[PDB]
Amino acid sequence: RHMKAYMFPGQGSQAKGMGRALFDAFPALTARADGVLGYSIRALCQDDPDQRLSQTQFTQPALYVVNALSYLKRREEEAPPDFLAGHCLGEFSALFAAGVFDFETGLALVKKRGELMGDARGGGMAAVIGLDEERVRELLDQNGATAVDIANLNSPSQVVISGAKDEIARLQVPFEAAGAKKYTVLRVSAAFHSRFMRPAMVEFGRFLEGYDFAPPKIPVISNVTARPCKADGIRAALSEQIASPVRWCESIRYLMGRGVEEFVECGHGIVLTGLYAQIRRDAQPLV
Ligand SMILES: *CC(=O)NCCNC(=O)CCNC(=O)[C@H](O)C(C)(C)COP(*)(=O)O
Repeated sequence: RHMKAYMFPGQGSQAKGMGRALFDAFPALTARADGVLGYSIRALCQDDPDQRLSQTQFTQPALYVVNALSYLKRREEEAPPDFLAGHCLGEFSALFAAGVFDFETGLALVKKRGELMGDARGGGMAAVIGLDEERVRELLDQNGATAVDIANLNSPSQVVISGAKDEIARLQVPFEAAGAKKYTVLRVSAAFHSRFMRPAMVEFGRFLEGYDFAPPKIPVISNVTARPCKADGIRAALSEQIASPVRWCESIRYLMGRGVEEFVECGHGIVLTGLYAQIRRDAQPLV
């Protein structure tokens, strides 16, 4: 028994085949998911018909389901974590785990979230390796890209930028020329976690008015503030998260400052495990 945090992945971590043993182990919750969604979560995750997993309207419920079942499996065999943190979409899984809403309610929110984000066009995003936050901001401004945002601050050397599709394409060469060790235009049609998501944020906040949320029973480290979610204004903060940078790196350093000894990724893949290792390594001098 150690102080621990669970970390839940978001968009970009999904894969064809995710969740297989989990669906078999949780037939009853799989059925309830299928009832909220109106289609088979298992078929979506295991057969990826029409590569729907890459389409945000479907990606989001897919991640929610596999994350939530990964959580409940884990909870069969161990005590609950001391802290919770969800990366991007995964913030919904942390809130579920914290009892802010129940399984199916959260699934309903994510379904709506995915439909709203699915209507966004004209946007793009790129992952950049090798440049810190400050250097990224200065290169954006120096290239005239004032309407491009830093969407994810993932680790000391990994950020994700987010803005108009043509602008993200055209920034590649200049970032490469200025030292970006890698620059990859992502297969998204929206500028997620940028100010351009304001329309989605406002509509989402309106949609959330019809829901009631409980204060978290276990602290959830917000993507927006890098600090525990407050016991209220949770609806406001979840809507804001859509259009705000994801302060992941700082969230993780916070949890380490708070005494966390063990960091466990719940959900498909090793995206957050790898980021955690980068963050921890950067704080630890080599021998
Ligand atoms: C969290 C968020 O805003 N999600 C939607 C945007 N992100 C993606 O679509 C995934 C972009 N890819 C990455 O940031 C990196 O490739 C990973 C997944 C962090 C893995 O590291 P790598 O390939 O070095």
